[PDB]
Amino acid sequence: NPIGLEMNVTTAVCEGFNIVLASFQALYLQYQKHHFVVEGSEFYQLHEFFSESYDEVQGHVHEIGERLNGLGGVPVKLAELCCFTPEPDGVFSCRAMVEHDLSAEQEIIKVIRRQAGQAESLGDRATRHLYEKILLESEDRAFHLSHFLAHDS
Amino acid sequence: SPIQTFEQMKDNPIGLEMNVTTAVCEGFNIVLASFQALYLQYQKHHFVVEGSEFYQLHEFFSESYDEVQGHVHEIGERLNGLGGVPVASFSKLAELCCFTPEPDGVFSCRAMVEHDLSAEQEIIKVIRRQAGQAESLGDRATRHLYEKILLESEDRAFHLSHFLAHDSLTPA
Amino acid sequence: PIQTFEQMKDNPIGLEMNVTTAVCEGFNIVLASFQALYLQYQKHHFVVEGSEFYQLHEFFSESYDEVQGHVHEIGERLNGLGGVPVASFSKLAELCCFTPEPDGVFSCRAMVEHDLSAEQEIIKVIRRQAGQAESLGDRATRHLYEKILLESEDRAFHLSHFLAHDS
Amino acid sequence: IQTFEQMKDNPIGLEMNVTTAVCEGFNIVLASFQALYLQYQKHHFVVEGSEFYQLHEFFSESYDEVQGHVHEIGERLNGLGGVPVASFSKLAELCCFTPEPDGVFSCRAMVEHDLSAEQEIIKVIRRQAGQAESLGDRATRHLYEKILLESEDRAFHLSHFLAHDSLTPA
Amino acid sequence: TFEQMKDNPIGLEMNVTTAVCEGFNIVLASFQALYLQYQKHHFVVEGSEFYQLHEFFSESYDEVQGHVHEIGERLNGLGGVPVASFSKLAELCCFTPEPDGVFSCRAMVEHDLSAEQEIIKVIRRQAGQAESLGDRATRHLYEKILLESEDRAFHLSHFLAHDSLTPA
Amino acid sequence: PIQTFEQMKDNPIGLEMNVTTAVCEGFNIVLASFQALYLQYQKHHFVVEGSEFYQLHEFFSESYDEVQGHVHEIGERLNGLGGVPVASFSKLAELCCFTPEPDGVFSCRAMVEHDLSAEQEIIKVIRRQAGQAESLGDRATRHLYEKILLESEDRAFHLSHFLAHDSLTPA
Amino acid sequence: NPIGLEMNVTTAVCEGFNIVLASFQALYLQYQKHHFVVEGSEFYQLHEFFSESYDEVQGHVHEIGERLNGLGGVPVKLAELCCFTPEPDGVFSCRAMVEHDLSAEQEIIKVIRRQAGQAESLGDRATRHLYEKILLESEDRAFHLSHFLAHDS
Amino acid sequence: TFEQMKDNPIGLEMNVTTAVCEGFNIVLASFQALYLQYQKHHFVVEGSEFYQLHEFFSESYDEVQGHVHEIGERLNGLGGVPVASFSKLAELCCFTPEPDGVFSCRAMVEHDLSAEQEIIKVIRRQAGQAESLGDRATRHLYEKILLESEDRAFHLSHFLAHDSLTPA
Amino acid sequence: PIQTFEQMKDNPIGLEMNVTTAVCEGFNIVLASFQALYLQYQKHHFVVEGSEFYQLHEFFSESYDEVQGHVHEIGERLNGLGGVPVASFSKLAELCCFTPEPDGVFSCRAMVEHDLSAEQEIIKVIRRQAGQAESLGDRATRHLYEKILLESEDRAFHLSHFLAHDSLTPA
Amino acid sequence: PIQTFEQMKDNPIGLEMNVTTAVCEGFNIVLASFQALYLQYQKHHFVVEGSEFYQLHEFFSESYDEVQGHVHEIGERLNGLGGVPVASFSKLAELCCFTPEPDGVFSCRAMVEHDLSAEQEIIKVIRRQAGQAESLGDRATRHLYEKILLESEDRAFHLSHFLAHDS
Amino acid sequence: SPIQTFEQMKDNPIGLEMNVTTAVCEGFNIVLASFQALYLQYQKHHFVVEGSEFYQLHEFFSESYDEVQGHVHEIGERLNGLGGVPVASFSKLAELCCFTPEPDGVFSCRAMVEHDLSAEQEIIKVIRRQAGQAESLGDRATRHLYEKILLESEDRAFHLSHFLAHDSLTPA
Amino acid sequence: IQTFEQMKDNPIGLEMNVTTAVCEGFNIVLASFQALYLQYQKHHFVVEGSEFYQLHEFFSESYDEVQGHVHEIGERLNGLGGVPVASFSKLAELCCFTPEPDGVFSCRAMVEHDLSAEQEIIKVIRRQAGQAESLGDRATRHLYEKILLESEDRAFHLSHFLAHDSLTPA
Ligand SMILES: [Fe+3]
Ligand SMILES: [Fe+3]
Ligand SMILES: [Fe+3]
Ligand SMILES: [Fe+3]
Ligand SMILES: [Fe+3]
Ligand SMILES: [Fe+3]
Ligand SMILES: [Fe+3]
Ligand SMILES: [Fe+3]
Ligand SMILES: [Fe+3]
Ligand SMILES: [Fe+3]
Ligand SMILES: [Fe+3]
Ligand SMILES: [Fe+3]
Ligand SMILES: [Fe+3]
Ligand SMILES: [Fe+3]
Ligand SMILES: [Fe+3]
Ligand SMILES: [Fe+3]
Ligand SMILES: [Fe+3]
Ligand SMILES: [Fe+3]
Ligand SMILES: [Fe+3]
Ligand SMILES: [Fe+3]
Ligand SMILES: [Fe+3]
Ligand SMILES: [Fe+3]
Ligand SMILES: [Fe+3]
Ligand SMILES: [Fe+3]
Ligand SMILES: [Zn+2]
Ligand SMILES: [Zn+2]
Ligand SMILES: [Zn+2]
Ligand SMILES: [Zn+2]
Ligand SMILES: [Zn+2]
Ligand SMILES: [Zn+2]
Ligand SMILES: [Zn+2]
Ligand SMILES: [Zn+2]
Ligand SMILES: [Zn+2]
Ligand SMILES: [Zn+2]
Ligand SMILES: [Zn+2]
Ligand SMILES: [Zn+2]
Ligand SMILES: [Zn+2]
Ligand SMILES: [Zn+2]
Ligand SMILES: [Zn+2]
Ligand SMILES: [Zn+2]
Ligand SMILES: [Zn+2]
Ligand SMILES: [Zn+2]
Ligand SMILES: [Zn+2]
Ligand SMILES: [Zn+2]
Ligand SMILES: [Zn+2]
Ligand SMILES: [Zn+2]
Repeated sequence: NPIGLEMNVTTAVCEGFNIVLASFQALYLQYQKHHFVVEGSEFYQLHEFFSESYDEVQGHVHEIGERLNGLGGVPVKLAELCCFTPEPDGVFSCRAMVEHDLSAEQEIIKVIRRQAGQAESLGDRATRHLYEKILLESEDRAFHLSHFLAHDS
Repeated sequence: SPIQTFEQMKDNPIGLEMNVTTAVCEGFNIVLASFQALYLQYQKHHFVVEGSEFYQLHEFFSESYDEVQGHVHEIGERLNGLGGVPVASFSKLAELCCFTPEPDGVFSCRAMVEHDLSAEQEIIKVIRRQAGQAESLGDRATRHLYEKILLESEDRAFHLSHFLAHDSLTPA
Repeated sequence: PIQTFEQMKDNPIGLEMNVTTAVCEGFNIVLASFQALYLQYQKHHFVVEGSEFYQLHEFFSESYDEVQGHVHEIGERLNGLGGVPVASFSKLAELCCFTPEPDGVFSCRAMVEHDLSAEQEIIKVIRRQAGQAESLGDRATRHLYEKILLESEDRAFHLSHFLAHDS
Repeated sequence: IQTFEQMKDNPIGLEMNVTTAVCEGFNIVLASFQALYLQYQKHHFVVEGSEFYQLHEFFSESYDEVQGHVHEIGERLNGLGGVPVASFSKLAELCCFTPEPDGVFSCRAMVEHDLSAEQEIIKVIRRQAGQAESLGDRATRHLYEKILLESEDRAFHLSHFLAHDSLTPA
Repeated sequence: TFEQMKDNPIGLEMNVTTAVCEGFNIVLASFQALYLQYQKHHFVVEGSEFYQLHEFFSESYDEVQGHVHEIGERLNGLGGVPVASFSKLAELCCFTPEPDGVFSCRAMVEHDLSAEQEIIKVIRRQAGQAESLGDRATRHLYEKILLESEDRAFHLSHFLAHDSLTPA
Repeated sequence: PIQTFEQMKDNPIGLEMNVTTAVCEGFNIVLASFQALYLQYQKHHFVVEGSEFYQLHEFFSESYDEVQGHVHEIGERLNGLGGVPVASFSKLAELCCFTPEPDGVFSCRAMVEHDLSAEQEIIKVIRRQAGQAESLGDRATRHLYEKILLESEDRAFHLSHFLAHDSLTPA
Repeated sequence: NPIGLEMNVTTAVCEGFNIVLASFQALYLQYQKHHFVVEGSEFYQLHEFFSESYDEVQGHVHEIGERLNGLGGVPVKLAELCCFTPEPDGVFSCRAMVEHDLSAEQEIIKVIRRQAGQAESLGDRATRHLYEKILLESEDRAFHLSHFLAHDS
Repeated sequence: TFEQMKDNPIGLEMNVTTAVCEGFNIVLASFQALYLQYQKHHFVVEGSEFYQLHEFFSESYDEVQGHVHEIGERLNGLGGVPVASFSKLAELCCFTPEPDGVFSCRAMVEHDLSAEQEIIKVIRRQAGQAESLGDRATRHLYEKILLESEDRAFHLSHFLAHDSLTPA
Repeated sequence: PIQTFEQMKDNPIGLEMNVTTAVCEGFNIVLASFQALYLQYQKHHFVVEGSEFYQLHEFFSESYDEVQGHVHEIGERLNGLGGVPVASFSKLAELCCFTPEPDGVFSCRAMVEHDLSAEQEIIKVIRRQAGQAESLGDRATRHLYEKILLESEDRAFHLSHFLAHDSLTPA
Repeated sequence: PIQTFEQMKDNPIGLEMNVTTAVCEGFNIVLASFQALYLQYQKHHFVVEGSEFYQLHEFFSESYDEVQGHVHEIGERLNGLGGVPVASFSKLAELCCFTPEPDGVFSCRAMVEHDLSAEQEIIKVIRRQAGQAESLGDRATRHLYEKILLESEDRAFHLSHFLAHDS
Repeated sequence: SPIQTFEQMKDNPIGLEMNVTTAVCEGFNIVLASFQALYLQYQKHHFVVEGSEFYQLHEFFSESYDEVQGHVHEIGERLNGLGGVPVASFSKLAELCCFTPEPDGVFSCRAMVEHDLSAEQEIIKVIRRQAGQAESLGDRATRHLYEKILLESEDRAFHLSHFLAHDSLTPA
Repeated sequence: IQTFEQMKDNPIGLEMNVTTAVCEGFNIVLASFQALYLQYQKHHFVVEGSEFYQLHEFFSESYDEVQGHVHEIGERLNGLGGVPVASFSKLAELCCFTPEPDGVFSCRAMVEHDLSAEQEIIKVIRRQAGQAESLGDRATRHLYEKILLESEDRAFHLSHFLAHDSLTPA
């Protein structure tokens, strides 16, 4: 390790980095599928939102991956280590599309929080910090999805 | 310690006289107050709208509060230029408001579109009367600025009325 | 009147006059169709309203800009080949591929369907004229036709999504 | 729903007494500007000769300017509650000037034709802007004066295109 | 309505969302007052150095509006309601806004500095609260706003320093 | 000279020379005033110094290019309306509405005051010419005149703001 | 189908669209992993190249996907329908990284060519055309990889 | 070396790569000659309409250089060697370049038009060849270059038309 | 006037007033010539018309803003070197190196030729002042003078190119 | 000399003078270190050559620009808190975290290793000063420290890849 | 039909005389020819380089052929301005070339870097002698343009020499 | 490999007779400009007062200008085959002027200090540019004249910053 962190903590943080990376990759490809297949009266809204969300989540991926390899691990079984349940096959309701996306982001929020706690416990600040950086934007995306799901028109 | 208290103006560096800069200045203050209230309302709507069309309303409300903030900015800069004092207190900003601001709380998307629409209309009438005043009194620049603010705020009210039409790709 | 809308003139790229005449009256057919579709999209941008009025406002406007691009392409290529593009209202109306929507405000539903029908009737002539231009050996024209066709098909796709029964 | 004769209410506080007049003036102006847009586009397409590049680019820039004019006037027109003209029947009926017949004409000829169209659209615009002022609608009078400014500029540039001067000696 | 909270899509309990959303509302109200004041100062500033203060006040009220918008979006997302009317924005504002009327540029800079200081205190404390209840993203947003607010205070103090090219 | 100065020719937009003569005379005098104002603002961008040297450096530059943009608008429209714009040194000298600053460097305050006075008398000339153009039915001239008026009134605002007896220093 | 193509050909082209989409997705994620994990003396070169290549290949993906859903199918088993062999786990030689990438792009080139032939046979031009559009750039990427693999310095 | 071919990373046989790479070399040589000529014309053009031809010649030689670079990169990728020296670039060029010296603008436009026409013929034919041997990407690149070359010829012919604002 | 024209003051870069006086005189005359050239190019952007109206429209505009950029460089450097730049109408009139075009619209060819002659005599003045600045050891003045020379020589090239007896028409 | 490099002055944000003094001499330590590292990266950009000389030319240059950003941040924050930043060569040299590379051209290998060692010695002080500033309640300073630290760690990562044994 | 044959000039619209514009013009033609050859060589190198560092050489060669093309452009525009005729034939472009162009074929990366380097050097000496000539004869602008072309081409040769140094992170 | 005394060969065709001299002049100029960059940066950091914003932004823009100067001169210096100065020992030894001592000084004082530094760096630049001309190296003489132009401009602007004039009356 080339930053002075003990092996102890680098393994433990790369562990969670691969969990969140697999989950974020699943989220990215599912948002991509949604961007592809949405139709209906509000489709355009969703058409853009999904495209703005996957372009967002992959960002997460890359820097996790870039810093994951940085700490001495190997970035990602993408099916094994993913924290949430991926979308089944076929095109669903647009409403269930955003419901699935909602819950996926919620569970990745949770594991990101736990990993930030672990990184803080053992004295590696930057990882905790970056987890917080992603956490704010993913919470924001959850806000916007639930706004999509509100019973109003 | 104030050097130019609210209801006390001075001179203007343009060559106008105070038979009409005073009139145009407190005609400006009304529109400034109501436009500030409308900007705050559009910002709250940007914040809290939800539902089927919520993305459309989100972005439209941000666009519109930026437009009205630009109106506020130029009205205030010109008002200070001609010798007036702009309103800033919540007290007077609530007093001089030409329309009734929306009460606090989340409304249905339709309800806030209606509130916004008639707020716009009631500011449009103030603006037209003040443009007529500025024309009668020989102040060209104020009437002309009023007229272009008028044009694009009428455009804003057009788009607002368009969101309220009873039509859609849905069966409703 | 130096040249009129039936006299065909030579081309500076080395094509024979038969393929010139054929490809160019096809050009003018689908250009008149594209201009009619452009103006339909434009006034639809003007008159659309309702719950989803922002989405369609944007979509209509982008569509009439892209069809304007198509029209400039076909017109420049058409004169370059030695023809003369259509511009009169009467001729334009006549050679339009589809029946334009009658003036007056229609429902947003009906407007979307009018646009999608106009685009499919234009896609028909584009496919056909592409087959033609390929048979006559006009490769650059065929290539142009293919581009215009693909993005017209994509517009048909986004119309198809606008009219789906969901939410 | 609404056809090209019946009018809808306006959400701005203007009376249909004024709306009807300003929107029919608007429709005349829109038909005129659409005819000029098509003419300038054809001119960009078919122009050729020694000064071909100048006229190519000038024709294209002015057709996009008049295009902008039609979007502006059309969106305002709909705002008042009227219905804009679109099909070729009523665009030919309601057009201010006589459009150029089909076929590629001389450089001189179609520059002059554009001057003709611009001049008489200017006539309509100015006097119906006076009308708009009389009706108490300031916003459309202002919009009219901006459009009149830009079209008078276009007429100036065409006017200079057809001046009797050149670097080619007399 | 006001004085009410709905649910949450990120998994925080209402014990934490109510408490942090009240502080968002307070900070948003004071930031809106500071935005209006910075705008008034950009309008009415004049004198020897008036262009400096012109540009600084404009920059500052746009930064403050950015803070306001981020806090408002996050506040509604957390299930609260942002304040918008003048009555509660005057009530809940942590500092006393400048009374109406034109003040001299120096007094304007002093008012802005002390307003920034009080809002900094409120921000620090609500950030501490947010940290104790386990809301880390709120905490992070508060700290970003706090850093840039502290720099705004730095620049105001620099404007207030007793030094010049003039022998004053 | 194929078209002599004071010889106005036909316009291609349908105005009559009774209005074009007057509005081109007005255009030429405000053009001369603005061409002198451009050079004075530019001279101030050159020679200004002092404790507030930076602010007025950039203010004078921005004002001189605003004034010279006014110049292009007025000149292009004027020649569009048959007339000929002023370009001769003596001509502008003649037709300057204000007195240009005498030569040499002055105190920055005196320079701001000179610029303000030049602005203000151009204000008066512009308003009188706008009234003229309105009465004679030339709407576009009056409209351009109006936004020239708006931005130059803003410039005069900023100048007098420079002139206020206030500062972070004692005064 | 909303463009006038018979069901006959739409099914047949969506078939190959999912093959090439799964292959391109595997290629994209593998180029991403390479962008993550490359080290050595020339790493920077590869560091950027991989990032410029995956951003490229995903482009392919999206428009395939956007037009796939367009023809009436459902876009993507990503492991099942992929035409080439994905990378095994761990960080390999940088040379074998680009060798694996080389062969992956070669085989997707081949199936793209066959799908273009099929689309041409049955009269749908735009698909054949788009396959050609992607084919040129993927051939170019193969050129650049083999250039990376040349025995010279 | 010249007159040699190596392997291929995209799976075409040398029966097709040799044959299409020879035509790439021919088209690249003629395009380099046309680029040099358009540049010389941009340099030496003068007269009544000289600014039009100035800008057109510059635009045209940059378009032709784009064609040259795309063909060269694809040619090396296919396993061939691009031509670069003056001897073989003068040999393999399909048209006769303009002799040295300044010509009148009209003769320059005529030379450029006929050069574009001959290169169009060569391009069409090598595109047909490429199609028959199953090289589709080469075919597509050739057709793009052909479309924009045909438009260059269109604009040259427009410059050569007998019409003007002058009564000439 | 706190600093009178023809009264040069101390420079903060270490030159002696023997060289600054001469180079500021030269700067002022080339500044006056370029300030007249800017106005003449601008007048040509205004009043030009004909069959080649478009080309010279944009050429005259680009040339006048190039010339006025020369003006800013020269003026800022001049006041940096103690002197004061010319701004008075009569002053520029005096110190114009060429004869400005008489008033009224001329044929476009005559206007191009007037601009070319103005350019050429500014060429001569610039070269003489560059030799002066070099002999007296002022390298930066001479260097700026040299690129002014380069771009104005390019402008003269383009003007004479306009003047060639050649076209797609018969001549 | 109004204020000198030991007199500390009040802060306008409401912090107590103890945390001011502590956080600000930490600021000056790591700012002097950052400036030394910046100049080392700059002359390495100057003097690097070899087979991979383009990669390193670019990397060195981007690194000395990013460290310049760090230095501006720390200096502005440091004066704002009430301290005075270091600028003299003697003081800068003394308070530099690491031993700067001695003048003269070194191998690209050795230069990369010198830079990576300087960055690790600076990361040490950044981590430590972040812990400090957090203990004293200076939250904005701690946040700044965290940003600077993370991207310094990323630079250490790209150095680590430059020195790997591959190809 | 040529109106100004290669070795036949005319007048220059600047006020120079033909004792030195002729000299500077065919001094310009040499550098134009060699710079055109170098641009073609750099383009071929952009095309055909491969190997360990091939990305670096790829982009560097494109950068450098753009730089030398800019040199060619300004030399040619100024040459036509002062009354000369620019070289364009392959015949004369090969004749007047100051250095020997690389023979056709793919070389090792090192070999083409060496060819490029010494081509640059041999053009640098031509450029310096021509700058001295232009200075002696009183043509300032040509010498100054020569000097800035000189500066950035010396920079190009610096970077070239840097690629050739016997150093690297590899054990070689 | 190469230390700060021995010189390497240049690939441009200049002789070490010239290279040694121009590179030691270069190193003097580089040390001077690095000292001025650090000074301008400190000035941007610690400036305050009534005109604080002016000097803030001016100091920062000029420190980036002198920064550009050091990149330019350093890359050319290495090009000749010399070795650039970097550590604080030789930057303090070889610097043209006396750097400002530590601590925040008056506005007047450090504007004047910057004027001092600029003036004497101008001295060095001009006479050693004359030297560069005598040696037959035209490119570095040209580069020197551009840097001299920009630094004389900076000296002008500082000079005007300290003029005895203000809108605050006397
Ligand atoms: Fe690693
Ligand atoms: Fe799992
Ligand atoms: Fe005021
Ligand atoms: Fe009220
Ligand atoms: Fe034709
Ligand atoms: Fe029909
Ligand atoms: Fe309507
Ligand atoms: Fe009619
Ligand atoms: Fe909510
Ligand atoms: Fe309160
Ligand atoms: Fe005229
Ligand atoms: Fe007078
Ligand atoms: Fe579908
Ligand atoms: Fe498989
Ligand atoms: Fe190869
Ligand atoms: Fe041949
Ligand atoms: Fe001075
Ligand atoms: Fe004279
Ligand atoms: Fe301080
Ligand atoms: Fe130390
Ligand atoms: Fe010539
Ligand atoms: Fe030779
Ligand atoms: Fe070296
Ligand atoms: Fe020393
Ligand atoms: Zn990366
Ligand atoms: Zn949002
Ligand atoms: Zn403002
Ligand atoms: Zn709209
Ligand atoms: Zn076109
Ligand atoms: Zn889409
Ligand atoms: Zn064209
Ligand atoms: Zn619109
Ligand atoms: Zn938002
Ligand atoms: Zn103009
Ligand atoms: Zn014009
Ligand atoms: Zn998409
Ligand atoms: Zn490449
Ligand atoms: Zn390339
Ligand atoms: Zn300046
Ligand atoms: Zn300046
Ligand atoms: Zn470099
Ligand atoms: Zn700063
Ligand atoms: Zn990286
Ligand atoms: Zn050129
Ligand atoms: Zn700052
Ligand atoms: Zn560099």
